[PDB]
Amino acid sequence: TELKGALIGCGFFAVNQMHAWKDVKGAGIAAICDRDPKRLKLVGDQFGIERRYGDAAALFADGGFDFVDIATTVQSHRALVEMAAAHKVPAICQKPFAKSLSDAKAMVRTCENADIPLMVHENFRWQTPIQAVKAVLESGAIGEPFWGRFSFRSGFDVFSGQPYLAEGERFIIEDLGIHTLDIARFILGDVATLTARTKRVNPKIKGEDVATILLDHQNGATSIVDVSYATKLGTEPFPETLIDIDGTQGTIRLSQGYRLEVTGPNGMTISDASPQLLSWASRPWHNIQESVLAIQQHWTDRLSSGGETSTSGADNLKTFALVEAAYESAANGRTVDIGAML
Amino acid sequence: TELKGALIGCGFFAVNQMHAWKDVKGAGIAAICDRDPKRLKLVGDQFGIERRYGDAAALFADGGFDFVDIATTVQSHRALVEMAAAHKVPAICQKPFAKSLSDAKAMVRTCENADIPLMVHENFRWQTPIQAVKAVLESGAIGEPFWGRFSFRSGFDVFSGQPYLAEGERFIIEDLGIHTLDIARFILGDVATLTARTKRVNPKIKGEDVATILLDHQNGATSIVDVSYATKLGTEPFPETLIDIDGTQGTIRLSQGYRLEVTGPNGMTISDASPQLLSWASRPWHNIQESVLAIQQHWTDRLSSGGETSTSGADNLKTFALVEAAYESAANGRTVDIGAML
Ligand SMILES: NC(=O)c1ccc[n+]([C@@H]2O[C@H](COP(=O)([O-])OP(=O)(O)OC[C@H]3O[C@@H](n4cnc5c(N)ncnc54)[C@H](O)[C@@H]3O)[C@@H](O)[C@H]2O)c1
Ligand SMILES: NC(=O)c1ccc[n+]([C@@H]2O[C@H](COP(=O)([O-])OP(=O)(O)OC[C@H]3O[C@@H](n4cnc5c(N)ncnc54)[C@H](O)[C@@H]3O)[C@@H](O)[C@H]2O)c1
Ligand SMILES: [Mg+2]
Ligand SMILES: [Mg+2]
Repeated sequence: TELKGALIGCGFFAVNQMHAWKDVKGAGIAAICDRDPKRLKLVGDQFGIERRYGDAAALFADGGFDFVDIATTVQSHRALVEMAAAHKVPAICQKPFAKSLSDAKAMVRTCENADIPLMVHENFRWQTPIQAVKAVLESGAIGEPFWGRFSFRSGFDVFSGQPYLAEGERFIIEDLGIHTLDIARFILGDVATLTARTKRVNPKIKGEDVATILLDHQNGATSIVDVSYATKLGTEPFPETLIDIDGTQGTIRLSQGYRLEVTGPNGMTISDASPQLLSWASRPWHNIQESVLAIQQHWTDRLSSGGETSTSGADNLKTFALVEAAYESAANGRTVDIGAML
Repeated sequence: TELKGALIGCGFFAVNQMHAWKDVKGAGIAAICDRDPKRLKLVGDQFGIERRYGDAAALFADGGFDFVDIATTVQSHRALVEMAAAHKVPAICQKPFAKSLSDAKAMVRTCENADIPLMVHENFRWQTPIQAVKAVLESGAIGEPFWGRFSFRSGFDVFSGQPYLAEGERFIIEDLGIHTLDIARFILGDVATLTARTKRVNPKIKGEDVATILLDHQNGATSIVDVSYATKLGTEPFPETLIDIDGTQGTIRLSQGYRLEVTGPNGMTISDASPQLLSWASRPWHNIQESVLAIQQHWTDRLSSGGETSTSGADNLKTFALVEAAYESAANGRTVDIGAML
């Protein structure tokens, strides 16, 4: 009784998704699809997949899978989610959700009308350390949260591993900040208003590589989301998100090296919140790679129980709005209203 | 020959100024003034000052001093500076400079018109660790700065040492934020626009005790100034201002315990930017206390040479505007133009 999945987009990151599908219990991959025959062969051979397609339409016409995992680039997300809805196939879609908030909304409305589950593969909130911060905060250990910082500052050459990122007129917020904004929603709740600034430092890219964002949360909390790929430190933190939360009765400080510090009324604890290094994982991306298992296992459990997933399409609109709002704000110079976009 | 100072306002912080005046070379205190005779007697007896005045008008009528050190609370600042200008006595004025930017400008104008120096006693930038950040950045070690964070988050009970701070409609930006803003100007230069948010967490004060401020610096740098007196940490950092600066070729990290990490094209340097401990100083105020001597020696040196001071009245208008702009931004939710205010 394993769920049979089809994966569409056998790119670099899909390799991680395929390994994790292997580990996931109650689901496995019965078919793959990619436009590039060399990627289709590499992944099909690596993972022992007999069913191989050069195009998604043909895959969907043949059928015989219970869900679809869409790990293509953003251009094809809307069409592939629409094809899944039309064939009543529950769907997972990689980030970014779509090219616009407008496209993402329509994709959500189509999967609601087809009565199928739609999950965005937004895995940063599923990292072990981020989950731990969530659990501490939910316990009431530090009372009500009023302030936060969510920070990802790196000097890591990500432009080798994928050199199209150096090409877009937009870069760090769409590629990385999207995750940091999602973490900030996950911890501190939905955002009412957003103000952002962006800067290009690296002479060799088109897009912005520094973004500083100020979030007014609906629950009254204020937070800072700062991201950078132009930050040159003496020990490289890639790809760790560092988090500070202040509450009425204490603080949470998740610092470099997965160190989790919690001060409350009953003193102060320090714990290790680092990931399990999986058999197929690789330092220092083992953080991100564990989260792939966590989120796919979450999808699979929720597909059996019939519950809404945590980064459902509907939920992810509220993250996606913050990406579009930040680009709008940085160009305008203006604070953007989030509720008026949704 | 030693310059003779008169100090006006023999309150809790003036005690530090009087110790420091002793240690200053080329200057000493020859008269004191306080409206409260208990304080006049306590400070007069502690420092062996024979000339003692119940009111500043009579002090200025007798004369016999080359400069005046105004350590009163804000209400009386403008009058006392005006009295100093009319009597052609060079003046030091405590922060906050005045009640409004408007009063502050009039104070600058009267001192200019009377051809007397006027310095705001703004001592945080004269702290050894802050000076060391400045020196590192000016040496070129990390390239052009593009981003900064200036942070003072504490749970220290400042309300005991001075109970009026609990009373006012405003608190943390006027009292402390003013310093953090000055440091941000000192390191990253003058500010073009400002956006600010405030909150009251502590249920036993009337004023705001949390503020988060986003600065667009004239030179294109972005910074966060974030201050809190409702942050409960495992180690109390009071009263350290923690600083992060990202540049095009490196980074500066001034972290708790006065540790200074600098990374550049060569590698990483770690230094100890701890303050000295003067003979009369007490932990944990010793850093602030050292900076009192530094700024008062700076005054004395500049008065003797003919030069202008670093935190002059003219200069401090650009710090003070940020305070006033922050309260305005926080009320309207609007970004505020600093250039327009000056
Ligand atoms: N933390 C994360 O979850 C994470 C990490 C990296 C990348 N991503 C995201 O995952 C997605 C894929 O990233 P990647 O780095 O693997 O890109 P990639 O270019 O390596 O992979 C995309 C693959 O999809 C194929 N493809 C494109 N359009 C297609 C279509 N219409 N039908 C079938 N196949 C198609 C391409 O041939 C390619 O092999 C992107 O949206 C990216 O933003 C997410
Ligand atoms: N880091 C710093 O530089 C620092 C630290 C603490 C306080 N301060 C500033 O120093 C100032 C004083 O703070 P404080 O805590 O010492 O206040 P305080 O209330 O302890 O002292 C003020 C004194 O001035 C007297 N006074 C008031 N008006 C007067 C007048 N017209 N003439 C003569 N005396 C008068 C009062 O009787 C009192 O003794 C404030 O403006 C505060 O912002 C600066
Ligand atoms: Mg499996
Ligand atoms: Mg002396």
